[PDB]
Amino acid sequence: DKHLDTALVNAGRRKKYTQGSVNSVIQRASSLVFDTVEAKKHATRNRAKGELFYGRRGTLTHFSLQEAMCELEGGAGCALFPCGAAAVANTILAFVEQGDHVLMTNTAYEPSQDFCTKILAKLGVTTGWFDPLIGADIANLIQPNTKVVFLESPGSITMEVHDVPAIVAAVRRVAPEAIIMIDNTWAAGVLFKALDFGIDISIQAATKYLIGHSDGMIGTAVANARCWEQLCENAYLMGQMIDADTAYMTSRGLRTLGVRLRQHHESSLRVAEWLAQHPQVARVNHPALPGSKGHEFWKRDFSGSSGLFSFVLNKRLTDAELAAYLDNFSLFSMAYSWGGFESLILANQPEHIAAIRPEAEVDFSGTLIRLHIGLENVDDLLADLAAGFARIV
Amino acid sequence: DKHLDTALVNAGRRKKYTQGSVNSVIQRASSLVFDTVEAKKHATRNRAKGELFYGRRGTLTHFSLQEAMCELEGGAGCALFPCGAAAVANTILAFVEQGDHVLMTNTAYEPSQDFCTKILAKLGVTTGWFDPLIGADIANLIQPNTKVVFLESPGSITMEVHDVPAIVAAVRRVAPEAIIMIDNTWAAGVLFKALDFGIDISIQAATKYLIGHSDGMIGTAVANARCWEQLCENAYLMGQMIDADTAYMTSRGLRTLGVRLRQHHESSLRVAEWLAQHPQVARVNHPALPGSKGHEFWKRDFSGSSGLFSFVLNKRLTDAELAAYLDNFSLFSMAYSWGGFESLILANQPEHIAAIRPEAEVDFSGTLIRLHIGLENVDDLLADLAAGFARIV
Amino acid sequence: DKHLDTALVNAGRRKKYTQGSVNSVIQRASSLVFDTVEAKKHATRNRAKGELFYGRRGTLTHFSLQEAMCELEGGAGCALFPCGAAAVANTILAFVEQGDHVLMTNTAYEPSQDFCTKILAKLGVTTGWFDPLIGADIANLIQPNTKVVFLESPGSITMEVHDVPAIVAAVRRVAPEAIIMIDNTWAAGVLFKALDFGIDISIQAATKYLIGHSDGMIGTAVANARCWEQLCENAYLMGQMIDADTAYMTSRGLRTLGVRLRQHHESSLRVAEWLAQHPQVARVNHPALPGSKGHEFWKRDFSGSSGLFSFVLNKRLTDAELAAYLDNFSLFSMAYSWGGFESLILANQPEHIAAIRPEAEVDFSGTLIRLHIGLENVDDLLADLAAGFARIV
Amino acid sequence: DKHLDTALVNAGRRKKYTQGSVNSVIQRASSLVFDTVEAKKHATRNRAKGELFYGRRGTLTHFSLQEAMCELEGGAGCALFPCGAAAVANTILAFVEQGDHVLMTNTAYEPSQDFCTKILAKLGVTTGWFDPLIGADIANLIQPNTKVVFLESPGSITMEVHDVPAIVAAVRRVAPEAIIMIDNTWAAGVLFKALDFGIDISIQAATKYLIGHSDGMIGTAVANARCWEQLCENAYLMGQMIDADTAYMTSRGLRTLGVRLRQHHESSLRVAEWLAQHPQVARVNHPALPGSKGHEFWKRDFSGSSGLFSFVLNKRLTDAELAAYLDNFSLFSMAYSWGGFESLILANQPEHIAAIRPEAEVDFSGTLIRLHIGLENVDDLLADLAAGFARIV
Ligand SMILES: *Cc1c(COP(=O)(O)O)cnc(C)c1O
Ligand SMILES: *Cc1c(COP(=O)(O)O)cnc(C)c1O
Ligand SMILES: *Cc1c(COP(=O)(O)O)cnc(C)c1O
Ligand SMILES: *Cc1c(COP(=O)(O)O)cnc(C)c1O
Repeated sequence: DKHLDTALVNAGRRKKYTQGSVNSVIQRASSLVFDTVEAKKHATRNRAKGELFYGRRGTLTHFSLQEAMCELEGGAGCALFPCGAAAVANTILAFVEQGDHVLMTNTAYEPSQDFCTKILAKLGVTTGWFDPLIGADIANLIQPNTKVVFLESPGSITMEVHDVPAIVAAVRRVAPEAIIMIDNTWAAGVLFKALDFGIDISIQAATKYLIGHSDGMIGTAVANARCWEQLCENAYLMGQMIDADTAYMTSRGLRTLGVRLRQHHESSLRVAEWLAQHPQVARVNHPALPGSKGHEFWKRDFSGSSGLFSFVLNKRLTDAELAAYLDNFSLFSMAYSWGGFESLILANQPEHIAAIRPEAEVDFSGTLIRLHIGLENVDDLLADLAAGFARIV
Repeated sequence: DKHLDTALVNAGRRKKYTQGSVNSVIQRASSLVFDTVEAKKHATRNRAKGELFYGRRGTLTHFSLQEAMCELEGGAGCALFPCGAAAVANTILAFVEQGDHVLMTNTAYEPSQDFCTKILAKLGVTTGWFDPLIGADIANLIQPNTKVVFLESPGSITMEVHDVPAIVAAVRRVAPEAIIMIDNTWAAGVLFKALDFGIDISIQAATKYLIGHSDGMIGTAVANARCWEQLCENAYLMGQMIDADTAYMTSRGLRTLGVRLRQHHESSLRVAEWLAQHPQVARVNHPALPGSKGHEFWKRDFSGSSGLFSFVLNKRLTDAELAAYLDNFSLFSMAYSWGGFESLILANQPEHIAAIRPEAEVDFSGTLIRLHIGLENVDDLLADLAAGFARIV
Repeated sequence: DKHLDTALVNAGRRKKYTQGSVNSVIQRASSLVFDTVEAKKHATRNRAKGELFYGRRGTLTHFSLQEAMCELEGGAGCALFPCGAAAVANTILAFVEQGDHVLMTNTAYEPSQDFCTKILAKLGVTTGWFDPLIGADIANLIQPNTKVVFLESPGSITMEVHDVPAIVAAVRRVAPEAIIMIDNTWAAGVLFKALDFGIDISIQAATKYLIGHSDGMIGTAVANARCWEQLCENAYLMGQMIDADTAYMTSRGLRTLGVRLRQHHESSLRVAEWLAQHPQVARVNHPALPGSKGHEFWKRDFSGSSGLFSFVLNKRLTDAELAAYLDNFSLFSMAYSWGGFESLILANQPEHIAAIRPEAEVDFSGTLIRLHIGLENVDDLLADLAAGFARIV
Repeated sequence: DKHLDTALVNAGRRKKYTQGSVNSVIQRASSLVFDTVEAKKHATRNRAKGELFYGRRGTLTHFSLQEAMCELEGGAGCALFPCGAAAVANTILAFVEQGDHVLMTNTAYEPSQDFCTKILAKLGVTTGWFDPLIGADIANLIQPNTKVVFLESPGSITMEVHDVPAIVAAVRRVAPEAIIMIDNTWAAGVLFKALDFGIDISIQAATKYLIGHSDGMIGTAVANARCWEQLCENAYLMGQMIDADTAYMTSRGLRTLGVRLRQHHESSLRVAEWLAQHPQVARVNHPALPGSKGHEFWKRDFSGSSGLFSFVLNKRLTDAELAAYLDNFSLFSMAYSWGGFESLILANQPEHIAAIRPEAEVDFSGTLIRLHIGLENVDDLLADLAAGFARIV
């Protein structure tokens, strides 16, 4: 959108929430006071509709964020969660019952898989898997009991991009009433407009790019009108909420999301292009890089890139080589999470990736390195990476 | 304990968390940085044991609170949640599988009931009910599939106190492996030492007295050694956590919990004694008041009282009488939640209470008024209540 | 007042600030938005009168605290500062110019003295000193150019209590238009109602008991109608303000100030009475203890005590004894500040105190110990002190 | 510098402050605990050198920000203040005494001027004024008692850029030991490396671009080695500090300062170039625009631009036209401050500016419009300005 940046600056900022400041007020509250019985009745009737009722439903600060998220992702409502993993687990749980079946991409975030295999399984809900590029063939995996189809594009760690139009079309042909979900964290909800593709719910670890500074955790799930009420009421029955201050900080992160993502795109594509020419690199998994799995879909369906990608080295590094490589970076830091201002580096052994690719086998044998490209000078990052290569040459 | 106040002041405050200040540092984080591969391996091995690993597991701020809660309630570990309702729902969920049965007091908090009837039911887990005074007779309700027995003493709104020794003994005679849980919010975890009575897990809406100021929401669940790992790992698979700042504010609330509770006890018992003599009052439900349901158990099993209690008026007030009464209080405010510094008032119609007392019928027909007695001058509160009575005489 | 606890719970909490919650909202702002030119003009006219104008003047959060402090201390306005030392320095500075003279108690807080001797002096403002028990004889020290009379009752460290009625009556006889100020931190502004005694400005380190938890730092100055505009505008010209969050935490602290102070009073008076009987104690300096300097004025003029006081040992400790004593306490900690939930201990040799008693000597030769008595169980604190005495006997 | 973005991401982030997280911990404290007498002595000796001593000196959070600011601005120390106006007032005050003279640019921020004329003057410190383009001719205004030369480049509102090399060389010829200060807020301390030009102290309203989101208020002053101790100790005697949380939020703001400033530069230069072509615009005052006063010094001496500038309309608006223009913008808002993510607009008549140009007249007669260009899509901002022009044509 030629207006995305204006939208990011303004989303959620209504006078009833800001009360004269630029940002929403921070309203910290469990108790919300009813001046009269009539006010209490009105609040009770509208307790899920943005009238102050009880802190577990939200205060003005949450309502402001919810409105911002619905504007930006084009949904009827936005559920809030203590983190991304809580958003995934509780959004799925909100729509499954015993005897149901979940069809999930085998490139899904590992905690999302483990929720399915270790929590859903014991509650009489089964989970099947599909390859991220299955396209229309996903119709062959839809079972009569399949209630949820769970997408994640690009995939975790390995970055494969779905053909969402093909998947959604097939799904709607066989099971039109299915709930289609996507973990849209990589796109920060704004580089891939999931609800415009017929997906029902767009889930985010707002922890990542929305917070944008590695110092807050929160999950969001923006649902279309069809699914909102079931998502909202079942998530609430599980007590799912976020504190008002983190909600404020997520709204605040939105304001710089455009300038941040443009830099992450520029810098990470430059690094990926360099890696793709490098003699010590076997493969580069960057959706914006020509040749990456699902790249043509990224070009067609996304409006940009973020800064997280991965590449495969020429060999499965030993523990000793991993230390010489990873321990001595000057700018990249080893840590989980991503989407912040700093660059991060992590290693995944191929066998370990195989272990979180259910009913599939990986097609590489070198150590996989996942990079988050932050806001540092890109030439300094390249020098850091080159020093890393020299330590394992 | 003659040392409870010293314990409250000091619990959780170790140098590794406070780093020279009186209170723990606030460490806001998703990304936790591993300086070396060996540090990452050590953190991974100990990722549930208080080594910094990932923000979803906690930072130093969470670890400090967890240690404080385990010291005060005598547990092996403490799981953290976005609110009390999340603690209840996810602690139960952590121990049930399809085909299991939950036995819950029919005086349980309404959201706890609704979690059971609207979430568990659809996942192949059934829920039966028991009267809060069932004592040893609870053995007759234990089914072969009963995995969880859920206590709440005193009960929500109506304040009936369990005979926990009798309940636990019966349960251990019939189903020793059962998971016995209690919602110990009213006692703030410290006026009733649940794990000392053979209960497995003590759950709190820390939102209430631990936060103590009506401006933060958080749930806790402190488990014995038998149950800790299952609670911890399954809650984590559901993404359950609290933000670091609210964890800091819960630790901070602990420091004044003793002085606060002593005032709430004194003031509320005085109000209850006055109400018990009042011609417009049919019943007073205060566990510390002679004559209240389960009072003798409160005297035997609790080390004090908090400030929440209820009473029954002589009549079922109409909507109009409810407004004349509730709208014109000067000091009491109408709001949900409790456990703060201010006094609160809410009305519950008898028919409404009947509706949240499954497989039971209430034994009163007047409107029930629930009072939270805060830190105001008690004589001013009495004058406010007297003015209320005059408006409906 | 028989309503002070009700006032503490309710002060500053108007709907325009709370907007539905129990506590005021936290409005973080520099920019405050004017919808129209007319709105901008109105805000400009009322920029010192609680209309949103610019964050340096305050937001809703500051206005709420300002109203609370004016209600509790009975003033026309309350200026806010980054800490207590800033409140003292800038409140004095607001009322002086080259050629003026300040008359200050020689028991004033050491940073207050240093502000006078190291900042004011080179700006052409002289400072004279008086003994805290001077009473009516202060009239003899008033010079033609005396502009400010600065009180601190009880005094720092040595705890001498002024005869404020005698001092004020004498000042008003000679210099009726003098600006009489007090550092009222020990009373937390509520145990001694300074403005009711004819003092013009009551200054506090809200850092201490108002915050109550040893984390936030903030200064306040509550002025009568005669002095408010000059205080407000001149402090504003020095850019003095506090952040919105600390202002929120100060308002929040007020709510438990009554229950906290009653415990600090009860426990510190007990400790003082015990020390007074102890053979290793030469003197106890506690305003509430009979025999302490100015005790009779404390009993007449205050409505209670806080928890800070000092005592003099029966000997001068050697450096080895100071370490053996101080290094090995179990519950008392060595730190500056006070007014929190935990107990603190510091030591000073007589000549250290003499060096901060301008134009005076000290009347003791033993080591002085300053104690802050927190919220721990008092018998535990007594055992800690007894163990310390045994280490130096 | 080709490393400025890497420096912004990493400045101040040492392990002793971050303790495992990406950002520094937030250590809220007044009291800082000494485990032993020897530890207390060590902290005392190093109380201005980054050892924990007392919260008025700072905690780990402040130390981290101080180190970041010294690295980025190339100074020996950084003093912290509650807002920019406090930093200006207290940094000047730290270096003057009765009989001294201050020489200030007549384009200085109005509160800075008012501090000089309304506070300093009655303390025996005189202030003289100079035109911002005076250059080497400032030598003729240096008096025997001139102690401080105060620069502000670009100037407030009218944006004139000094020739700092010429000014500094002239001052050093006549008064080599003068204290040369600059309010470097517009450059955010990084677009103009003041200390590299021989300026002694670089002051900022960190409120503006460092915070970057219009919420926090904070002042900073970075001094060279010659001036640091006097600045530090005299600001400390006035109690000047910032709260730990705002210090954290300032460090956090640094991380996105590069990506934000590049957008503000690009967008504001585009708007300025467009306004310069517009028939309703008489003049554009933007340091980066050719023809603007001192533009050539901006191009030589700065490494970029921020987003604040002004322009002069082709006529003097009537009051009716001012309302029609200002009241009806869709994206630009009327508010004070700047440096955030959103665009702002204010107006001043020529005589308003003349009244804050001491000893000078203004050289324009049209209404002056000050714009802050935020992060919105620039074509949307242009359309908003075009619609405004149509309302007054
Ligand atoms: C990081 C991650 C999550 C987890 O969110 P948390 O806030 O860390 O619980 C979920 N989905 C994806 C794609 C992620 O990368
Ligand atoms: C208030 C309440 C809860 C709910 O906790 P929230 O933090 O409000 O979700 C749970 N149990 C009891 C007994 C309660 O009163
Ligand atoms: C604490 C103290 C101060 C200074 O307050 P800070 O907030 O630490 O700057 C002022 N007066 C008294 C009496 C104090 O004890
Ligand atoms: C904003 C402003 C200041 C004052 O800063 P505050 O934080 O608002 O007190 C100082 N100098 C300049 C140039 C300013 O624009």
